Amino acid sequence: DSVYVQNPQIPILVDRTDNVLFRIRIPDATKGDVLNRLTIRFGNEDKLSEVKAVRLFYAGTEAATKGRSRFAPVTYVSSHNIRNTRSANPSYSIRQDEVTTVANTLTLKTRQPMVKGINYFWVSVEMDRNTSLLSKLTSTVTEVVINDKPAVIAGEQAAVRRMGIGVRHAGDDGSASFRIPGLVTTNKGTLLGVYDVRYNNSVDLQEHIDVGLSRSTDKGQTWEPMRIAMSFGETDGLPSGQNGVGDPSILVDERTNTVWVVAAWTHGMGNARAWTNSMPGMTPDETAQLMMVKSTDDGRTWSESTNITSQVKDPSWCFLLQGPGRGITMRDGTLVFPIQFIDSLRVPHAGIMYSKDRGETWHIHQPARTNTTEAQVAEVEPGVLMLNMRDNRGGSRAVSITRDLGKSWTEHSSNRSALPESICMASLISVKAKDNIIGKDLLLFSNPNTTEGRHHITIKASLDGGVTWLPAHQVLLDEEDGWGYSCLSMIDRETVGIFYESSVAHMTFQAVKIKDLIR
Amino acid sequence: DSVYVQNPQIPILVDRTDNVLFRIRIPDATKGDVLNRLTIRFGNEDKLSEVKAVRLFYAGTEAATKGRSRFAPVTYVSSHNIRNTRSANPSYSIRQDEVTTVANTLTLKTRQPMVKGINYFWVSVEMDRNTSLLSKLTSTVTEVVINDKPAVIAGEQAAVRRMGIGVRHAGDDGSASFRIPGLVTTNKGTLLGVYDVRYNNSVDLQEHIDVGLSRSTDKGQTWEPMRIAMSFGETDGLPSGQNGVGDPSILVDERTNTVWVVAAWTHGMGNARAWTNSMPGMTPDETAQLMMVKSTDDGRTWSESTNITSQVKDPSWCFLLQGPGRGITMRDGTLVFPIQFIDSLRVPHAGIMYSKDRGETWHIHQPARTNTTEAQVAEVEPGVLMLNMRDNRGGSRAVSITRDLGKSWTEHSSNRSALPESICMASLISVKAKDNIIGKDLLLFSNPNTTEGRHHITIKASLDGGVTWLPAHQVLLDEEDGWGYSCLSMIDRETVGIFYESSVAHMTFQAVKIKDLIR
Repeated sequence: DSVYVQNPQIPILVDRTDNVLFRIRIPDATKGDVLNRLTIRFGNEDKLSEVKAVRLFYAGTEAATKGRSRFAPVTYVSSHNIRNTRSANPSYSIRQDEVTTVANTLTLKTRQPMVKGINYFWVSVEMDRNTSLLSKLTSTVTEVVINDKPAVIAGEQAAVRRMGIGVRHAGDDGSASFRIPGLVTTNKGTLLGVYDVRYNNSVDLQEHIDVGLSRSTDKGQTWEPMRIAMSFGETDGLPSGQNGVGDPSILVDERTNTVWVVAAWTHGMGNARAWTNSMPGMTPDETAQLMMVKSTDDGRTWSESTNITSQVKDPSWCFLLQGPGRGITMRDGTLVFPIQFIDSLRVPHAGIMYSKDRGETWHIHQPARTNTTEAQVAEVEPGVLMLNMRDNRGGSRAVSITRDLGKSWTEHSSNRSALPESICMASLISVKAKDNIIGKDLLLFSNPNTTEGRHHITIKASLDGGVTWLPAHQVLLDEEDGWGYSCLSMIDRETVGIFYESSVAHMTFQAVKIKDLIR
Repeated sequence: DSVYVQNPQIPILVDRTDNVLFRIRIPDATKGDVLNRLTIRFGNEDKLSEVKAVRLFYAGTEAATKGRSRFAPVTYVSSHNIRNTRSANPSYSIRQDEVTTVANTLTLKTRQPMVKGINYFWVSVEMDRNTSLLSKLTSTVTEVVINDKPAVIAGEQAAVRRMGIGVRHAGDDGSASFRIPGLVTTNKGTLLGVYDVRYNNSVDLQEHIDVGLSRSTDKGQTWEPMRIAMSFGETDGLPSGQNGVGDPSILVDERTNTVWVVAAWTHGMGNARAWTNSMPGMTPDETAQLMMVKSTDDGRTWSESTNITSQVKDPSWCFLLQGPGRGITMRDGTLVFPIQFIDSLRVPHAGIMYSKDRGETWHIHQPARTNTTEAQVAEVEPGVLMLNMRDNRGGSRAVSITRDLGKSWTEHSSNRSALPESICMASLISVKAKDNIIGKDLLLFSNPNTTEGRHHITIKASLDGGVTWLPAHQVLLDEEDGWGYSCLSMIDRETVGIFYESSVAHMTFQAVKIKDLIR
C-alpha cells in the first residue's frame, strides 16, 4: 500500500542492453502480494522514437541486517564484470514484462507473489544505438497497483535523465580495466580520449599497462576501435608486467594541430606500486621515465616514444610524471602539461612543464604547493596560468596562479575553499568568449563533488575566472560510486564533452549543452 | 657472488602447461651479467619419460621496498585468473629456453642481460597428461653459471615433489570459482568429489551457487564432466542469486552404495552473507534450509532435493547446516553427517545428525562444544564417534567423543592441544586394520598445519585412535597460500585421496601411499 521509487541521476548508455531508469522498494509486503501493473509516463517533448524497449525486473528481497532504506540488494548492471557490462546480471534480476514499442503512457505487469517485508523491482530502459547524446528522458511512475488496489507512491523521481556512451567497458579487447581519462578536441573537431589499458587487473603502475586512444569524428556518437598510442612490451627482455606506461595527459598544439601524449614508463620495480617504489636517479632501471608520442594526422597514427626525462627531471626526485588528463596551448602558442614530482624526502609537489618550440624542448621551474599531486592548468586570462591541484590535506582543491610559467606562484582566492574534493583527479578548462555561444570567458571544472568517496560527478561553470562557482551553474551526471577521474573538452561552440570513470562504464563519454550549465 | 634456489613443496598438476619446479633469486647482479646455463639433476629412479618439457623463465627484478628474501615478484601461474590457470602469465615470465627430451642431467640457457641487484628466474615442469598421480620427482639445481663462472648455490631444495590434478580451475564451465570440497569412495571404487559452483565470484552464500560433482572411475587419473548435484535456479520466482545452495557434505551408505549429499539452500537474504543474515524460524523465506539429494547409480544421476529442515532444526536457531566435507556409515549401518547450528544468541555449536533407517529420517541430540562450527566425524572404535571441530578460540582443533550419538559428549585427551589450526575446515577419517596394507587401525587428518593463514596443507596419521599425531607420520602437500578446505577418502587398501583447495587449483586431487605416512 506504500511504494518507494528512485529515478537515479546516472547516465543512460546508448550502447547498453539495460540501464536503471527506476528502482522500486516495496518495504512492507504481505507474502503473496502481487504488483499487478505499474504505469510509467514520459514527458510531452521526449523523443520516444529512440527508446528501443522498457523492461520490469524482480530482484527478490533484502538481507535482515541491511535495513530498509536501500533501493537494491546488489548492482543490477555491472561496470566491472569482464563477462557482461551491457545487460542486467540474469542471476540478480528476473524479467516480468517488456514493451518494445514505447508510448507516452506505458503499463508493465507481473504475477510474481512477493515475500513478507522488502521486495525490489526495477525498470530498465534500452535506447536505440544511434540515440542522440543530447536527448533527455523525463519519466515518472504514476500508478503502482498491488492486489488490484492503487498503492501510495513516495520518493524523489523527477530527475531529467541524460544519455552517454560507454567508450571502454571492463573486459573490452581482453583488458581487465581502463583508467585515467584524458580528452582534447583537435582543430578538425575530432574528439581524442586517452586512458590506461590495464590488462591484468585495475592496480596502478607497476603492471602490464599501455596507453589506449579512442577517436570520434562525429562528436562522440561513434568511436573508432582502440589504438595503442604508447607501449613498451618486453623492452630490454624484462616482462611487459615490468614495462607498464600510463597516467596519460594529452594536448592539441592548436597552432599546428600536432597532438601530444605524455606518460610515465616504469621499468622493473617487481609487481609493486611505482608511487612508493620509483627511486632517485635518471636511467630506466633507476626511476620512472617521462615518455612522449605525437600524431600529425589528427590522432590516426602515433610516433615512436621520445624520452624527455633528462631535460626536466632533477636527479634527487624519486618520481617525475605528468598530471593525468590534458595540457593546453596558451594564446602565445606555449604548450603546457601539468606535472608532479616526489622530492628526495618523499613529499609530492604539483607544477607545470612547458615547451615554447612546438614540443622540441621542455622546462620545469618551481613547484606550486607542498603535498599536492594531480593538477590541471587553464589560461584564465592572457599570460595567466591557474593550476588546480589534488591536495593530500583533504576537503578541497588547492588553486595557485603563475604569470611566469611556474618561476613564481601566488595563492588564488578560491584556494582550499571554493571546490570541495575527496582527494581525487579533477578537470579544469578555459573557454574564450568568442569560442562559445554564451559569448563570455568560462572556466569549466569536473570532479566527484563530495569530501568523502567518489560519486556525484558534476560539471561546474565560473563566469569570474574561478573566483565563484555558483550552485545554479552545475550539472550532476553520476550520483553513484566510481573511480572518479574525469577530463573536459569543448566539442563545439554549444556543448562540452566529459570523458570520465563513471558508475556505468570505465570510460564514459557525455555531451552537455553549456546552456544547461549557464541558464 | 651466490644464488638462492627454492624447490617449493606444491603439487605438480598433470593437466597444467606450467608448474613451478624451482624459483631462483640472484640477489646482487651487476647490470649486464648473464645466466649462461643452469644444470638440474633428477634422482636415478625418477620416471623422466612422463616429463613432457622443462622451461627456464626470466621474471625481471623486485620492487625497491619489498626486500631481499622473496623467490618471486608475483604469482607466476595463477589459480584465480578465469582467462588462464594452466600456463604462466606471459606478462610476468619470458621463456629463455625449453628442453622437450628430459635426461637425469639437463642444462637450460639464457642470453638475457640482468639488471643491477635482484633478478628472478624459475624452472617450469610440464608432465605428460597421463602421468601417474603416485609418481615423484627428486630434482636439484647442481650448477648455475654466470659470466662463464660457476656460482655458489644456497637454499633448501631437497623436496620430494608430488603430482596432482586440477579437477576444477577458476573459470571452468563459466564459474568464477569452486570452494568447499567433499570426497567419498563408493563400493565400486568410484571417487565422488562435491563443491560449491560459485558462478559470480568467491563469496559465501547468499549468492548464485550450485553443488557440483566430479566423478572418477580410475582413482583420479581422469574426471568425468561436472554434474550439478543440487540447484534451486529461480525457485518461487526469486533470482538464482537469492537461491544459492552450497557447503556440501557427501557420504556413501556402505550397506547399499546409495550416495547422499546434504547442503544449505538460502532463499532471499539480498546479496549478504547467510552466516549473519539467516534468522530464526523454519520456512525457506525465514531461515536456511537443510536439503538432500541421493544417487543410486554410483553418482551418475541425482534425485530431486528433499527438505529435511522440519525433522532436525529447532525453530529458535538462526541457522542449521551440515559440516562441509563428508559423513560416514558406522559399523552398525547408522549414517552420520556432522552439523553446526547458530543458537538464538548467535553462538555457533558443532554436533552430529544421524539416520538409523537408510537416510529416511534424521535426528540431532546435543551440541558437542560452544563456539565451534565446521566439524568432521569418524568412528574411532565400534559405537564410538570422534567429533573434530573448528574452534573460534583459535590455535587448535576441539576433539570430543560420543558413545550415544551426541546425547552426551566427553572431551578427548587430544582436545585443544594435539592438532594446530588457524580456524579452518579440517578432514578426519578412520581406516579399519583389515581395510588397509598396514593391517592397523588409522585415523587420517588434513588441514592447513599452521595457527596463522592457510598454507602447509598436510596429511597426518595416528596409530592410537588420535591420542598422538607423531611428526614422522605426516606428509606436507602444499606449503603455499590457499583457501585451506580439504577432504580425505581412502582410494584403495594402499592409498589415501585428498580433495582440497590448494595454491595450484580451486579443486586439487592428490593420492598418497599410506606407506609414505607410516614408514
